[PDB]
Amino acid sequence: KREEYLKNYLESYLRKKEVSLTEEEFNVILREFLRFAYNPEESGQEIADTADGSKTLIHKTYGEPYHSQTAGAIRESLYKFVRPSRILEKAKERKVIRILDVGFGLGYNLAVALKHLWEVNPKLRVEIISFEKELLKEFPILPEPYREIHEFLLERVPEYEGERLSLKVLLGDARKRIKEVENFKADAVFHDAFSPYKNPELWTLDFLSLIKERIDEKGYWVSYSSSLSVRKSLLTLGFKVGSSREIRKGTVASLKAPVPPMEENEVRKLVLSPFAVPMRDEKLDKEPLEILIDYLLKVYKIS
Ligand SMILES: C[S@@+](CC[C@H](N)C(=O)[O-])C[C@H]1O[C@@H](n2cnc3c(N)ncnc32)[C@H](O)[C@@H]1O
Repeated sequence: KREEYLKNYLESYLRKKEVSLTEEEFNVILREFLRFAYNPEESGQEIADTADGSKTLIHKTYGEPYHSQTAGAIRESLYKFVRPSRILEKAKERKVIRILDVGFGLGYNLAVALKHLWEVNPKLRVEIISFEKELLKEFPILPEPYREIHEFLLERVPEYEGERLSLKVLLGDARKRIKEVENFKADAVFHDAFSPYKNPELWTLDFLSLIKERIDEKGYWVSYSSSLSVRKSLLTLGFKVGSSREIRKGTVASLKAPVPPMEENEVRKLVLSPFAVPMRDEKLDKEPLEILIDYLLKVYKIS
C-alpha cells in the first residue's frame, strides 16, 4: 500500500537525516507527502483519449498523462511548447535550429515541431538532443496531419544523423546524461517532465542550472508547468520568466530574449507563497522522493 510504503519511507529518511521536528510538524509533512507524492508501487502505462483526438498514455507510476487530455496532445505541444519557443520564427532566417528536449516521451513535441519547422523552411537542419530514462517500444501514433512526421521520427530513434536532421536521445537519467552534452547551445529547451511533485529530479535548481549551460542566450525555455518552485528557480538562475496561455498557463523563460508577462496575480503568488521555494538536488544523485521531502521541510519551515 502506497500510504504505508510512503510513511515508512518518510520516517526512514528523517532518521537518516537526523532532523528534529514537532509532532505537528511531522504530521503536516506526512500529510502533504502523502498527497503530493507519486505511486512508487505502480509501473506501466495505459492508453487514453485526448480532447483533440490524439492519444496519450497514462503513466501508472507518476499517475499522469504524457500529455494533457483536456487540451489535447497536439494542442499542448503547439501552444505550450512549439510556438512559445519561437523556433518557427527563427527558422525562416536560420539554417540550423537546436532543440534540447527534456523527456522524449512519445515524441510528440518533437514531431509537432518538425512538421512546422519544415513547413516554414524545408531546408532547415535540425539538431535534437533528448533525454529519456524509459524509452518505449510501442507508441500511439499521431493522427493526421502529424502521422507521417511522427512515424518518421520514430524510425530514427534513438540515434540518427542526416542532412536535415540530427537526433540523439540519450537513455538513462537526464541528470547523469546531461553532463555529456557539450558544445551545444539550444535555441529551444522543451522541458517536458511529469509534474514537479511527481517528477522532482527534473525540476531542481541544480538540474536547471545544467540546463542553463546548454541554452543559447536568446533561446527560450518552455514548459506546460507554472510551478512556483520552478519559476523561483529560473529567476534564481537569471532567466526572465513569463507566461503562455490557452486556458492554466505555461512558463516561458529566456536569459536574454523577451518574454510575455506574468500577470499581477502570478507575481503576487510568487512573491507571497511559502511554496515559492526552490527545489534542491545538490549532488544530483538524490532519490526523487527525497527531493520532495526536502522541499516540504523547507516549505513548512521545519528548516
Ligand atoms: C511528460 S513525459 C514526456 C512527454 C513527451 N515529451 C512527448 O512530447 O511526447 C515525461 C517523460 O520524461 C521521462 N523521465 C522522467 N524522469 C526522467 C529522468 N530522471 N530522466 C530522464 N527521463 C525522465 C519519462 O520517462 C517520460 O518519458
